[PDB]
Amino acid sequence: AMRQCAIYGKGGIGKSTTTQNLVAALAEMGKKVMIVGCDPKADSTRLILHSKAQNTIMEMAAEAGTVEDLELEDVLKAGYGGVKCVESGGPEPGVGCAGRGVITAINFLEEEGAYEDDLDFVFYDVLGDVVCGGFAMPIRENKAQEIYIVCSGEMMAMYAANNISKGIVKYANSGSVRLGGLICNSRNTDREDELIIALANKLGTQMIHFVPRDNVVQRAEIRRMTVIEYDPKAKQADEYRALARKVVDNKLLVIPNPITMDELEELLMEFG
Amino acid sequence: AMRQCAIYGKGGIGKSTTTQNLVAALAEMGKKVMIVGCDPKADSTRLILHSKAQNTIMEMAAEAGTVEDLELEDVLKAGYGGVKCVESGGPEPGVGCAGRGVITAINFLEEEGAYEDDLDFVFYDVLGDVVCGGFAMPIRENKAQEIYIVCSGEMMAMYAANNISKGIVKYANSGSVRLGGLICNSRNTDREDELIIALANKLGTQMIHFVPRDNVVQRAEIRRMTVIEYDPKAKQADEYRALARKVVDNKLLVIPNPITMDELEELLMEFG
Ligand SMILES: Nc1ncnc2c1ncn2[C@@H]1O[C@H](COP(=O)(O)OP(=O)(O)O)[C@@H](O)[C@H]1O
Ligand SMILES: Nc1ncnc2c1ncn2[C@@H]1O[C@H](COP(=O)(O)OP(=O)(O)O)[C@@H](O)[C@H]1O
Ligand SMILES: [Mg+2]
Ligand SMILES: [Mg+2]
Repeated sequence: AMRQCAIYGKGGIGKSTTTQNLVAALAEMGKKVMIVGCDPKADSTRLILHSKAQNTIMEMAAEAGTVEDLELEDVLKAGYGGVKCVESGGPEPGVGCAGRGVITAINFLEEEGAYEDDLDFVFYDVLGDVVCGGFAMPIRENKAQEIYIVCSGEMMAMYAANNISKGIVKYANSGSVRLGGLICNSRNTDREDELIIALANKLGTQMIHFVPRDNVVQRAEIRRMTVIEYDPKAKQADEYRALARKVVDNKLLVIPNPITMDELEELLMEFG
Repeated sequence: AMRQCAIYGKGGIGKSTTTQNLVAALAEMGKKVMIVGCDPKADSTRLILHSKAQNTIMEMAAEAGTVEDLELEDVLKAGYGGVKCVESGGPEPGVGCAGRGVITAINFLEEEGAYEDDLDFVFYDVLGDVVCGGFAMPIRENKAQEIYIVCSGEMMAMYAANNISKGIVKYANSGSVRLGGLICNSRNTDREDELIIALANKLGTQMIHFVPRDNVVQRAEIRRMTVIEYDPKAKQADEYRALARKVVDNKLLVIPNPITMDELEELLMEFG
């Protein structure tokens, strides 16, 4: 068995930083993990690979002719801790559906046997500002059973969490996609942990971890590394280790209860 | 003649707040303006209408039967300063293309004669995290000749500005869509104005205004108003009046020069 997890959230909220650090901590623990980038920015694996980014399946298929001319060993790359990494890519802005590459990538990985038995986890890093096309496919097509949403006390980030939850509810009659929890990626604001706990309770889930805002993240990323690799003694490294432990141990996977805009505004008013 | 302007940028960056305050200042000046919401959040007109939000063309067409059973007077609503307001709407998350409502709305407004002669400005408030489907239509179909991008020193916000610029370049052979400028919506960080000026110069455009971070915005929005209406003496009100003056006077409309990720990272490193 392997656990298939997807990380969703609004742009810039910390999906790729949180996912790569979480995965590095899992690898440090002895888990075998694959990361599948499903965001057109295509930098979801750079901290594992010590790289600028990673060439995408869409790009490589075009240079090779067809996706069938690609071999899995050409596309998957291993980095820190043996973590395996792949990027979907997507069409250029203004041309075709921004999520089309996700569909091509996941189908390629399935057919080519990337989901081999001794993997323990797969993480999809998915754009969540819209829930449609290839960005909805992990939910619609039952690819990621456990959704974790990165958010913050920012109104827009909480709105995005509610919108992703509505997409999970829409496909609850088929497959087994469920909400696993919220991850608060702090803006360094007072009572922010309590605010995201309250939001999670209203949705029917939990805040799995509160990730502090810490400048060591930027110092690690300037050097193309996770904090786990860059400074294993950092306080922030222990934060990602705690998040990883709680993801491993999590057993609460729910069909969420989306809230109204009045409820969301009341949350923000109350917690000041 | 009327000037057709579209405001793009990443989610949560300040498109709707900046657009509604800019438009209120234009109305205070004596201009006749229409706002067309092109973001599924559908709260792009609430500060003009003193409202929770606005019912969308997609919603109203469904309750009425077809979009042809709607009359323009049923859909357009006037608020502060006589500003006319309409919301496109969009499908629920996980269902169909998130931008589909934009196409329906703009076509409805054109056919029903909303673009009547004594309008001076139309502003489209457009989601910019992806540039595809209905969100690309204002560019692809030559609906907004002047694009203004709201951004900040946030890496993701600058990436979004570069991605929108790539979409403008893609359709430069047809129509007349051009980049009009960047609007910096401050995160209260040092040298941020200089950073966005430098980005604008690299793209070939200009920073049209630096909007400060000011808590009066939240106090006005809790009361469902623009700062222009809520406190006409506020320093922030004069900021939006300066932005409005510069938009009116702007004559620089360019085909932008998108930059590479290395250039974008070098900008951030340099300005610290
Ligand atoms: N806990 C944190 N502390 C400090 N900086 C962070 C933290 N999480 C993310 N960042 C920074 O925020 C920016 C955006 O994070 P990223 O993971 O790229 O967002 P997304 O993938 O959701 O667009 C990056 O520059 C990253 O270094
Ligand atoms: N200059 C500013 N100062 C203070 N708060 C702001 C400013 N601009 C925007 N905001 C706040 O930022 C949040 C997001 O702005 P909004 O216009 O809704 O973003 P978008 O439409 O781009 O998603 C809102 O709560 C708004 O009140
Ligand atoms: Mg990312
Ligand atoms: Mg908005």
